[PDB]
Amino acid sequence: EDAELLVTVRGGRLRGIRLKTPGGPVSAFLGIPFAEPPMGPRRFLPPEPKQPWSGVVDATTFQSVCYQYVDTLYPGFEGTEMWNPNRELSEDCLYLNVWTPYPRPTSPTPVLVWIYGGGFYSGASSLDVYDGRFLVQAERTVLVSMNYRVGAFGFLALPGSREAPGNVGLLDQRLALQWVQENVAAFGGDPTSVTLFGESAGAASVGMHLLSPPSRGLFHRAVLQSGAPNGPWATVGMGEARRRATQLAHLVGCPNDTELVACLRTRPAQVLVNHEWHVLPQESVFRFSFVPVVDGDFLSDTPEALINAGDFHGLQVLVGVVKDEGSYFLVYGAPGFSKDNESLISRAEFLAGVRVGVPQVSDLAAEAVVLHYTDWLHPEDPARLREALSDVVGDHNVVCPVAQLAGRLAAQGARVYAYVFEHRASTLSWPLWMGVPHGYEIEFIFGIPLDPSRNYTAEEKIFAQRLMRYWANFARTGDPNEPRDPQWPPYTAGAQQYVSLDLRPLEVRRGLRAQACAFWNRFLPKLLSA
Amino acid sequence: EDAELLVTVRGGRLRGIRLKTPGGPVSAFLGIPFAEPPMGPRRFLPPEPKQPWSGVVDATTFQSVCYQYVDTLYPGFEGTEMWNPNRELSEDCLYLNVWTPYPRPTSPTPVLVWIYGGGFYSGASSLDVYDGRFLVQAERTVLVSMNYRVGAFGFLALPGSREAPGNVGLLDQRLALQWVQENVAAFGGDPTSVTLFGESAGAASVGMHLLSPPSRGLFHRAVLQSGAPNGPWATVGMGEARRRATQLAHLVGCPPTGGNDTELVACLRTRPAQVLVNHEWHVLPQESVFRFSFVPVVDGDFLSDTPEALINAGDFHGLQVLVGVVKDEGSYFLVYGAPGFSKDNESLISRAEFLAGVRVGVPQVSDLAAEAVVLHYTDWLHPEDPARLREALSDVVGDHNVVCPVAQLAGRLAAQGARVYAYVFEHRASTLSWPLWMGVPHGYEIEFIFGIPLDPSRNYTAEEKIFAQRLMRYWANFARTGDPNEPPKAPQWPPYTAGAQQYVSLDLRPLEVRRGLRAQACAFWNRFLPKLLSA
Ligand SMILES: *[C@@H]1O[C@H](CO[C@@H]2O[C@@H](C)[C@@H](O)[C@@H](O)[C@@H]2O)[C@@H](O[C@@H]2O[C@H](CO)[C@@H](O)[C@H](O)[C@H]2NC(C)=O)[C@H](O)[C@H]1NC(C)=O
Ligand SMILES: *[C@@H]1O[C@H](CO[C@@H]2O[C@@H](C)[C@@H](O)[C@@H](O)[C@@H]2O)[C@@H](O[C@@H]2O[C@H](CO)[C@@H](O)[C@H](O)[C@H]2NC(C)=O)[C@H](O)[C@H]1NC(C)=O
Ligand SMILES: C/C=C1\[C@H]2C=C(C)C[C@]1(N)c1ccc(=O)[nH]c1C2
Ligand SMILES: C/C=C1\[C@H]2C=C(C)C[C@]1(N)c1ccc(=O)[nH]c1C2
Ligand SMILES: *[C@@H]1O[C@H](CO)[C@@H](O)[C@H](O)[C@H]1NC(C)=O
Repeated sequence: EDAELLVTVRGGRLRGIRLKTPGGPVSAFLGIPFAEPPMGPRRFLPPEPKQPWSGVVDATTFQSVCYQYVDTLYPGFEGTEMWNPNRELSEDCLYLNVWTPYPRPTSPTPVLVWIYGGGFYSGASSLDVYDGRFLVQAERTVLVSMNYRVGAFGFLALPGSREAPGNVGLLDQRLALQWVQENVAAFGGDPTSVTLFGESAGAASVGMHLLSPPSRGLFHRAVLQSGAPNGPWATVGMGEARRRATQLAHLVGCPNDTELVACLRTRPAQVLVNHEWHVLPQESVFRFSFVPVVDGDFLSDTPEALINAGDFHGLQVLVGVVKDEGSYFLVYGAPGFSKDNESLISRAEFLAGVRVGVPQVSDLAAEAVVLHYTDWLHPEDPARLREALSDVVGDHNVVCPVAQLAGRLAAQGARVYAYVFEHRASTLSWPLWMGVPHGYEIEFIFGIPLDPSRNYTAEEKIFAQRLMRYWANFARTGDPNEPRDPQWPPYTAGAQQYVSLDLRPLEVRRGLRAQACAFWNRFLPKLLSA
Repeated sequence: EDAELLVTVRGGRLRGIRLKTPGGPVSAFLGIPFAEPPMGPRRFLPPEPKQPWSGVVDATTFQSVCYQYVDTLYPGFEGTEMWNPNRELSEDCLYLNVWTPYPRPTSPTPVLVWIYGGGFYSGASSLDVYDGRFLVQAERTVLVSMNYRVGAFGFLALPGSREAPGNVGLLDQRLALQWVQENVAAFGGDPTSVTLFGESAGAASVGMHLLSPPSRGLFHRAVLQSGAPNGPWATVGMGEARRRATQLAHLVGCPPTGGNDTELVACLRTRPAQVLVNHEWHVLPQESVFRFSFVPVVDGDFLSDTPEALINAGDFHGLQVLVGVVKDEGSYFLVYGAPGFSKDNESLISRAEFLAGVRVGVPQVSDLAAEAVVLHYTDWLHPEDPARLREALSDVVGDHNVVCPVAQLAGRLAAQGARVYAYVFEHRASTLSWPLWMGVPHGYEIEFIFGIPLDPSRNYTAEEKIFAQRLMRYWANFARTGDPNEPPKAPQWPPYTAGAQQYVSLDLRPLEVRRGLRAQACAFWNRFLPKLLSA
């Protein structure tokens, strides 16, 4: 019996598994329960702490994936399938995973906590691209990742009601962070050095923990990759959440909040999932049905409001974006777009595309978008129209909300580092026109290129090692920089400096799409208020 | 008596004068009466045709400048005083000038008609920079220029009333054009080949003659230099013209506000000219630059609808137009009110001065509209750089008032039947007295078009004399053929169209073809901003 793979936590005893990497072994504890199964009467409710167990919990394999929609846009295509559930779906899904060096650290080790981010409707800690073994081995941190409820199960809200208060998937995350505070020391982790990192909806999640005081005491540093809590997709108003929840009930044969939720509770999980997309108010891309709601509780105000009012002295943040944030989303509803052609669209498609990529705004607001994103010397060139609509969706949804967050945080006391990730993976299965799409820096951060059975280049492995070092440096010291030899400067509202991350050495540049983001962040809100 | 200097027009006999020019003699008939003097009871009224006369009228020197405000911003400074009256002020000013080759052409010769344009408030055909002798000598055309009423005397309007119907200054221009039709043949001119050209308010005037059917039959081609009838300064609505007229009257004691229109106008008619002028600038709704108190009014008469509407509804087949701007349309205007600006320093302004200047340069729009201007003209990587801010405010004023109105006109005309040629004038005269930061300001292509550098008493470089000859050739070629191109191996000037949007750079180097008249900027002013003002 291997003693390194036996751990006792507050709830009881666990048995882990030894994992191999090209650099040596790692200890892994997978499928550790942190909450009571949120089933039956517990669907839509805040998570309850896992009651203590007797015996030894088998923690050698990933647990079930939280019930969610399965992407069938391109059946059998790696580009979409790598994000789909790779374990059975279940509402009994509140488990987390701990990876630690082998043998276990005998002294307090810095902790990284990963939050996955498929638009709050999808994701799992078990996805191959989130394999913690390489980061933990190379950088000697403790890595934790958790499953949290998504879609209706995590975010359906009838605001004010006790039966479906909203944001429960976020509370799942907070519970797991509490679990980390109380139990990570048993693995060698240092609960006084916990860095949150997340991508997309996971990045929005991290930002939300920053702005919610009960969570703020559970970690120390934050990394937000291609996502921000002030994103136009990341929250929904009380009224619109109530309407979406109400339409879901109607669509599945249910009728008073109590009676409505009770009837929803009798429905099979899959039935809810089958009608998830139908509650959106219009055809769109980069919009999701069930997301965090501003209700006065978890978020006492809108993320924008909470951001502007915040004192962020003592906070270090790492934020950044990929080179082509918008491209991926275009194939899910923008007219003329497909991974299977050049997607060289026409002006008319571009214009219809703008209403899809910027849904629910006035005709005037749309016209303003078209003004800023048209090259009036080349108003009808298909290649430029393709690039421009990608820019619209990417700026509006990701780049500009991240830039706004970064600027406010920097100006209000936080030390901020910003990056643009510009490397297109040699193994990327998406077409060349998509460039470096959303989500495709993650495999480098997790050091997936070090996996021998995969086809990455020697250069790419070295690059992955650089990135793991930046991320782990940040977790350890709040500063990604290595000892001097080209330096990564902090981002500030004025100088707006960030670095490019690719195969070349760090290059320092200015402005996260400053011209475009002035529009989304300064002008467009004024317009919409009148 | 010299037979070349004697001419009989419908109204009676004329005696002219023989002018020396560096390249030979020209006949000039200066100060020909074309209307009865708009004096006393005729103030604010449409012009009456000049009654025939017995004997010989001496047309041998320029007549009076129409009563107007005199620029006192920089007393003594050549850059401003070159535009100031160089004859006595008088309401007796309805005189035109004709220059013809010596000896008088044997066969009918194409005619250029010049219209000056100091914002509808100033200007005169007598200005040194409008001397027609050099054009006529170089290119053997006939040149005509006229004085027309400016300021209140030309454009004060109480819409609806017979006593001050508005647009009488434009009626002055039209009467002169009618005169050209009836009389220019007597000077050897061809009434079937008349090309109008004007700069600033003159350009806008030319545009209005294009959009007003009774004027449209009096000419065949048009040249609009740094102005357009659709500019935000060039017309005013009926209600705003009434408000301005009424406040002027009120400021000078009429009546002893509003009331009977006939009575209010009768009271205004008893006021000395200079009294009206002293209060001209006071009727503007806010502090501004590039805004003028009394301008053409959309009356439903001379202009049946807004120039924008008329341009859009127009069929312009069989029309040739030459349009253009200088390199720095906005700079001249900034020293007349934009905080931080002066000809006497670098005008390196602060961000706060920039924001304030935006409201001066784009007066009377919503805060939201102003915010939109700030958005498009701020460089968000250098939002506070003084030099960039100075240039940005210049571009705001130039784009909003000149470049974008001209581009909109040019695009609509081309798409609706007209052959259009477009230019940007990029030479800064060696003799320019304005500071270097102003670049090539509004109005500074004129001296080259008229061939002023050929004047021996002036100190232009030899290159500039070559340049002037080139421009005079383009202008006259256009007058003659409707096409500025030489009727060889010289680079060609292509038509401007809505799609390719091609134009030429006019400077000391040969023609260079380019695309887009500030296209990104002008999409904001011409396509977006109006949608914002509605909603
Ligand atoms: C590129 O493809 C899009 C998407 O269409 C799908 O993918 C293609 C590879 C092919 O399998 C199509 O038949 C698929 O429907 C094309 O946009 C569609 O065009 C069809 C007509 O062929 C039209 O009925 C649909 O409405 C369009 N779908 C969308 C997403 O708008 C597009 O024409 C292709 N562009 C090219 C040819 O460059
Ligand atoms: C540049 O000049 C402007 C205009 O001021 C005038 O011109 C100067 C050359 C100098 O001769 C001044 O005395 C003139 O009054 C300056 O702006 C003015 O600043 C003063 C107070 O300092 C103020 O009373 C005026 O209202 C201002 N005028 C305007 C139109 O803003 C400006 O400060 C000068 N820039 C410099 C020196 O950097
Ligand atoms: C590019 C693929 C993506 C990214 C964003 C979203 C919103 C959905 C997605 N399929 C997905 C699904 C699950 C997940 O964990 N991350 C992501 C990231
Ligand atoms: C650059 C100087 C100008 C230009 C525009 C205006 C409006 C006034 C001005 N002083 C002026 C005055 C009289 C005139 O005939 N033209 C002009 C052109
Ligand atoms: C205005 O006053 C005059 C002066 O007597 C008068 O003749 C005229 O009819 C009046 N017009 C109107 C419309 O009141």
